Amino acid sequence: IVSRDIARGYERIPIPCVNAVDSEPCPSNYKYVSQNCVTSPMNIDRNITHLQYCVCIDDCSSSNCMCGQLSMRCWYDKDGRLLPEFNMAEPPLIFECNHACSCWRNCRNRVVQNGLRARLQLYRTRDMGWGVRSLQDIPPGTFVCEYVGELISDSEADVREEDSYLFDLDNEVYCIDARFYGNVSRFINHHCEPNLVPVRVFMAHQDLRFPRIAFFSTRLIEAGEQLGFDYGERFWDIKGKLFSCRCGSPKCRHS
Amino acid sequence: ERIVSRDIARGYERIPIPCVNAVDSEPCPSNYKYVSQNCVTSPMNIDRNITHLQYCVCIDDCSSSNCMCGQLSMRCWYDKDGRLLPEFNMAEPPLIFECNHACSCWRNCRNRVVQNGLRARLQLYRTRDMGWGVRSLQDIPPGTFVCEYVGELISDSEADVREEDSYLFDLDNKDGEVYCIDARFYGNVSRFINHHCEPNLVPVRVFMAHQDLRFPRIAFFSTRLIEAGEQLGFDYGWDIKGKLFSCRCGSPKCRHS
Ligand SMILES: Nc1ncnc2c1ncn2[C@@H]1O[C@H](CSCC[C@H](N)C(=O)O)[C@@H](O)[C@H]1O
Ligand SMILES: Nc1ncnc2c1ncn2[C@@H]1O[C@H](CSCC[C@H](N)C(=O)O)[C@@H](O)[C@H]1O
Ligand SMILES: [Zn+2]
Ligand SMILES: [Zn+2]
Ligand SMILES: [Zn+2]
Ligand SMILES: [Zn+2]
Ligand SMILES: [Zn+2]
Ligand SMILES: [Zn+2]
Ligand SMILES: [Zn+2]
Ligand SMILES: [Zn+2]
Repeated sequence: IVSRDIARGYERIPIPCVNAVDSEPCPSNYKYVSQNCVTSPMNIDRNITHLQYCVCIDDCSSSNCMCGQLSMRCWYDKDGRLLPEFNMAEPPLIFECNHACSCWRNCRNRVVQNGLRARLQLYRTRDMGWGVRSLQDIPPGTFVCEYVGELISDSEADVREEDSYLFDLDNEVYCIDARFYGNVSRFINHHCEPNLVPVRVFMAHQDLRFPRIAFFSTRLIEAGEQLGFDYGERFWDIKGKLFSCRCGSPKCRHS
Repeated sequence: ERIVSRDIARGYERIPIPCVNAVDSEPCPSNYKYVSQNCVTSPMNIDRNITHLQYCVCIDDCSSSNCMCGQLSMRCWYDKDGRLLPEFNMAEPPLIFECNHACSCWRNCRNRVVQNGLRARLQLYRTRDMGWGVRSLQDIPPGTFVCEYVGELISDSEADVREEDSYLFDLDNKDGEVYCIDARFYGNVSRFINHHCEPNLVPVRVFMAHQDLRFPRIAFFSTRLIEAGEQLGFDYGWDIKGKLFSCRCGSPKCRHS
């Protein structure tokens, strides 16, 4: 146990680092931030009046939920999991309820905002360096963790030498560079049959340039499984020239 | 006794704050929006550049005097239970710099208190002769963080044109430019705290996740033991409003009676 909790206790649960392959110490070239941060001034519309909100007097589980309507439909169930209706292959924007809404803090449409609740562990992989794995069975359609880091412009992103920790938001483009600041997500490797899917979300602000990226389970993840998502194409078109996917799956497109 | 609301905070706080009425027939106040955190309507440019943060490199629980954060606040004024030391100057309180996400230390170090939230058992209640008030339901040790004064961030320009100024609080006194918190349209339990000439609460300026020195946050600490059932109060600032409203705190030394 090279680290008992890489998050210095900021998260709800501890995320320990372990190594039983090589003799590398707990990674420490970065700053663990549990929430997104900015260096450059990024003007985000935190005008409260500009918030779309709902006036529900239920637990926002009726279809009168404005917040639910904005997201086409409240996609959450009673256990805070996605409905089987949820389009995994082309996910919609989700608008969770916010401090502007009339409803209570425990209504159905508050999930990603509550934080990560899963048991994760940073561990050393045989062939990919560091990786993240669950220590517990994860039901399908469960919110695992948020992709968090630094907010940068496409301008800023192109001049960045190290681009291995980036994530394109909307296509003007903004980015998250998890290189210098990030959370557990920065250590998640790629996979061609992924058990994780990114979903764009809005909570306390609805500035549509700056969605937050939540990973949901695409299937059951068994305790001990390593997480993975599809990095996309720009990665494996250039970086694929140098590296190569070693997901170890029958349908590896970038082997 | 009518429990007119089981929790005025819709569960945003760590504990529920219920409203009760056992004097007149007024329903739970509702011309405002309970926000647990400070908000802005107008764009207020606050420096949330992470690199602009002063931070510490403690590897302890920030209880050594090497604590940069502690140094900035002259001294970590907190004890192990998160209460102020008896050394704390009640009559002239310093700026406090709590530890932030930039620091090297853990989230449970000594110098994180106001940031953790309100933990005490409070209750919005109807007073006989002051309208609404806030009351503790439990003994409060002296030097305990009670609640934060929270609302809308507005300029002195904006504040002067505001008709209703009963819910204001001056932050950055002079320094060329002054900002305010107007708890009128958005606020928390603090907006209901009445004045008192022998106050059991004191405001203390604090910095946590940002150190933009125009925009301190205002934390109330207990100046003494508050017994379960006592109403809270602080000294407002009467300067003008006192030109007809006469204080009914009901203390022997009421200066605005
Ligand atoms: N499925 C995969 N197969 C091979 N290399 C991968 C991979 N997913 C990520 N990587 C490598 O991971 C690098 C950094 S991103 C992930 C962090 C890295 N695993 C670490 O040890 O900290 C990339 O440069 C990429 O080459
Ligand atoms: N010591 C005091 N005696 C009487 N009224 C007071 C008081 N301190 C504050 N108030 C009243 O509190 C008003 C608004 S601020 C606090 C809210 C107030 N308790 C309410 O009835 O909602 C002031 O305008 C003033 O009239
Ligand atoms: Zn809701
Ligand atoms: Zn709703
Ligand atoms: Zn809502
Ligand atoms: Zn592959
Ligand atoms: Zn600290
Ligand atoms: Zn320190
Ligand atoms: Zn510190
Ligand atoms: Zn008085």
